Amino acid sequence: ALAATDIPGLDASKLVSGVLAEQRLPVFARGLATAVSNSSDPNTATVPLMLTNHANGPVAGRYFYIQSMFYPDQNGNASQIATSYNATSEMYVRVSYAANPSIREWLPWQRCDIGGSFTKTTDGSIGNGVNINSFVNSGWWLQSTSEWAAGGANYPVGLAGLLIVYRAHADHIYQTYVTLNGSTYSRCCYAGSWRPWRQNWDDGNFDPASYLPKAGFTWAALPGKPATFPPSGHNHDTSQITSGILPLARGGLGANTAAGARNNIGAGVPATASRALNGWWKDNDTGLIVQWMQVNVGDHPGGIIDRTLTFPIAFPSACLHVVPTVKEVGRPATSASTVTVADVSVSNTGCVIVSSEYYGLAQNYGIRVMAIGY
Amino acid sequence: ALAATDIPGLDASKLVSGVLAEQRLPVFARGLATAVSNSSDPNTATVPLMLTNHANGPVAGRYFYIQSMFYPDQNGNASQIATSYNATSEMYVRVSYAANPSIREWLPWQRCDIGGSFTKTTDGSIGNGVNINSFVNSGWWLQSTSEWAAGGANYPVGLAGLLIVYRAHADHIYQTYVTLNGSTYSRCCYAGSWRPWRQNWDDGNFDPASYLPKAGFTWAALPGKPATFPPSGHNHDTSQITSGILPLARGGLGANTAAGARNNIGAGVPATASRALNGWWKDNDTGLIVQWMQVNVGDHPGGIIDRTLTFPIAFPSACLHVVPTVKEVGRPATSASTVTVADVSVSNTGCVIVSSEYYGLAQNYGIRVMAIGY
Amino acid sequence: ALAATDIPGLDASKLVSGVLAEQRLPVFARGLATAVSNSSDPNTATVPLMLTNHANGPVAGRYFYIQSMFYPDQNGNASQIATSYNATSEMYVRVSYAANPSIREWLPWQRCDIGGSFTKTTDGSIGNGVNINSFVNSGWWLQSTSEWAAGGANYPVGLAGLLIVYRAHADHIYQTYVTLNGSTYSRCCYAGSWRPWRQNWDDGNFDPASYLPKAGFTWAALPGKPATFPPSGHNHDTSQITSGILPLARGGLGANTAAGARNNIGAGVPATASRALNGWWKDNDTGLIVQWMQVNVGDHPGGIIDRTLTFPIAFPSACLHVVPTVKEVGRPATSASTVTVADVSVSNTGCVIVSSEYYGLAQNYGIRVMAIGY
Ligand SMILES: [Fe+3]
Ligand SMILES: [Mg+2]
Ligand code: NA
Ligand code: NA
Ligand code: NA
Repeated sequence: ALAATDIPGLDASKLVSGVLAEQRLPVFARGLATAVSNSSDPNTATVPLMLTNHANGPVAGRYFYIQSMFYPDQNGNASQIATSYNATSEMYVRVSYAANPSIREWLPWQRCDIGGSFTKTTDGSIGNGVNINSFVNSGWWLQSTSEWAAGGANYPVGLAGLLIVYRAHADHIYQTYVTLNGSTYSRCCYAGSWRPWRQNWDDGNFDPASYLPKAGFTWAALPGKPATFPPSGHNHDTSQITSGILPLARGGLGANTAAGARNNIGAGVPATASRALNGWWKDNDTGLIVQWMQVNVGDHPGGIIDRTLTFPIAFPSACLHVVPTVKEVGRPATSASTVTVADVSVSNTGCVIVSSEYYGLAQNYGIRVMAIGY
Repeated sequence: ALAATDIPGLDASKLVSGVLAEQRLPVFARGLATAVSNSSDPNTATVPLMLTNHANGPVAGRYFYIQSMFYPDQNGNASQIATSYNATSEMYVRVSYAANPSIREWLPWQRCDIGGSFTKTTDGSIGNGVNINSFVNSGWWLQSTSEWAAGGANYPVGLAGLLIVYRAHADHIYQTYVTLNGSTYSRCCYAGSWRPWRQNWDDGNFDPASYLPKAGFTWAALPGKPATFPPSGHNHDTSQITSGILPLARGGLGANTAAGARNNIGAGVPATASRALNGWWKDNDTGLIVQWMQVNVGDHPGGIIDRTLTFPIAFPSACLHVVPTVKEVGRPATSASTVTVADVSVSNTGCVIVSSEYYGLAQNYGIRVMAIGY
Repeated sequence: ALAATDIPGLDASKLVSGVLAEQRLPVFARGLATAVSNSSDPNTATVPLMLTNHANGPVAGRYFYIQSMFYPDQNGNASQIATSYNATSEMYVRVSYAANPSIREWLPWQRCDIGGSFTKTTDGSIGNGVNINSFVNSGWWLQSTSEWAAGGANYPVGLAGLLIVYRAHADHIYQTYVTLNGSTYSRCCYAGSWRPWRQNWDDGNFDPASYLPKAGFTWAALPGKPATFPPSGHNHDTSQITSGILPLARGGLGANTAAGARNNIGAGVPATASRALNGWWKDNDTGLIVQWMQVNVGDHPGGIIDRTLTFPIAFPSACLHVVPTVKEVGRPATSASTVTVADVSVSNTGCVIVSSEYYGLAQNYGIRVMAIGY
């Protein structure tokens, strides 16, 4: 009856068949994270699986399962995958590579689950009465209900929309909001203070067709211009006065005729005359005519003498008066004053003068006559 | 010769050398996902590797390889990594933790491959003839060609650009389009109905410098104004009539001189006169002068008496007529009618009058003379 | 003493206790990536762990640890997880599946680390002096400092902001810049050439209230309109001349009264007259009045006869001259020339004429008188 102590040391090639009970394997080959203490330094890992909250892990204060893959030996270069132990589902990866693989140089852990990314699924649907100032973390959310935007706080407008947040830094937080009608608003939380929502102009809130182009600002295009304009002070030439008759109040004649002009200023026409020895003078205002004339007779023989004298011109209507006097042509014997005259008759053409003497001597007398008529 | 049945049970320490043939290993330590049935529940996993389409996997109806890492034993807390079996290359991670690790509390699967996120590579390049209404899934796509945007359907404009899509919910899908020239449009599919593209105003489609500011709207700034304006009804003062000579047809004199005025209205100048006993009267229209005068002589002694009379003023040209008569200054003895007269000669300065009597008593006569000339 | 060579081939079930020293395990079960050459093709992987830079790995030229999980055997279908060996921390996954699992059909490698995604942490903060043309890779970056944007190159504006980049393709790169005040600019590098930044109009750079609506472009609304306007040429009627007195220089009377007018043109007033046998004539220029009259007497009874004659009108001031002559009414016995006359006295209303005869016969004479005065 052979005992184990009777069996010599064997090479692994002696197991020619069968499958080992998994209890014969080191724990790390069974998926058990129990090979090393649960605070082991993953930087100095030599086992392919551990569970540790060591600070060289990816998240301070948290446990992670850490798988390790090694080359050229378990002290050399390595790749590590860390997966969370509790609280959340997270994965990270890192690597150590060095020319001397034992002098490990670990790169930073890199996140391997989309929990650190902008995801194709939305981060959430926002309810009513929410203050958008609290959305200080990167992501994108839906506001499905305009009333819920209106019922909230710090929405740019009371409309359903899409909120996108970029948290670049605690002091630089950018938010964008796009309404269900396509309008964009943007604001930033700069150094802890939210700046005003900036509103883009779009074809839903501005129409330049309602506003006047500079090219349309012209006199020709101005509507409502009156036909005539109050004139400022200006002068004129008489040639520009084209109708009417200027009255006496304005220094005018009050009429457009010579006779009417004289009548309105009380002026009279000039006189006409023939300045001859047998001449005349006419006042055309009244039509009165005054003529004078003289005739040479000679001696008065005695008794009574009648003579007809013809006026320089005929009186149009009548002779009103005659004034006969005696002229001395010569003084042969006595003066012509010894002859006296008187008018016998008058007509429009002339008169008849009678003469007589009171000395029976010779004379050379003439008859002067002045007449008045119209 | 010994048979295997003669050999007792051996401890693992009996293998002192060599590398086990991998066929001796539990299948999971060889990478074989054959340890359990392919519908096993990963929630109850006790093996480090399985392949299962059980509902508790990450994607309904699909097979996944699921790795499990356990602590403190294979019935306790666990971390799981699921990788796809076919169709796509996907990875998920989850975890179970509990105070009593045997009473597992699984968290939801978290996706690891970037297929679930907005990726730094584009989701694709859009060809010609595509209807953008069909892009209802989150992502971003490239339209490389303006002609293909024009040849498609429901692009905001026929220009190459970038399309970004946010499927926030089946009834809330947001699209943004940025053209190659920087112009942004936005629209939303609300409850399955696409709303109109909203077009932002930018310096590519709007120039405020082309529109008139209110501050530039003034009379002084209005271009195209006329130099003069058609006047409306107004009045004037004579002082504004500054040039020209008003014609008779309008009530004017038709001349700028007093002589020309009289000539144009047919008016004559006024007469002058010296209204004295020995006086004169002149018609300045014709120049005719009439004079009258008297002198006291006294008694007529007899015979023929000559006396010279000097006109008040001298006739400038010639005397045309004289009218002598007799005046009675007094009647000391007899009346002056007994004396008669006649004119002998006449000059420009006066005349000579001859007198005779027919009664021989003492008279006191004078001589009156009236003269006409020019 | 039993020799190992005397021990028969054993089944794995002979190992009833203990844990194998890990040196007994195939290397891949120890986390060692040394089972195959480090250029082995992962498409033909039959071991669960290798390290290779073969072209069929995820990133050309780079080494990756490649884990494999197999079904139904190590030649069949497989899932593979690749993790980086150096330089960066990266993870990838792929799969092979086919109806005949041993004739593999590999799907493309899919990335798992968030390095391939838009992440919820920014890609970096930009310093001063940076040219944004170099940002040709997808991501989002922070410009914290307006001075650093001004001090850089190819920023749209010298303001702090957020830079978002979409590298769709080497020929299609889109950039968006959102300033800390909420203003958005966009540009595109198209086929290797950057195009100008496009500036959106928003309420921070454009206020329509400053610009004039078309509705406000009206004559009534235009400010600064003058009260009066320079008139163009026009004509007038005399009635529009409502004040002033036209002077002689312009063809006017220089006066608004008849008398004044006459004086300014040097004109005289009309004469008046009573054209009767006992009539008168008046020169209203000088006021001189000339009268003529006649009275029939009959016979002269001898002696001295005085007779009063009354002037047709009274001289307003004085009678300056009378001219008496003798008229013949008839010739009964001798002529009226045998009667002579002379004036005795004169008044404003009449005169006294004395008469005598040098015959002693019957006459029928009258007295004519012409008078001058004012
Ligand atoms: Fe005017
Ligand atoms: Mg006159
Ligand atoms: Na005689
Ligand atoms: Na005597
Ligand atoms: Na008698």
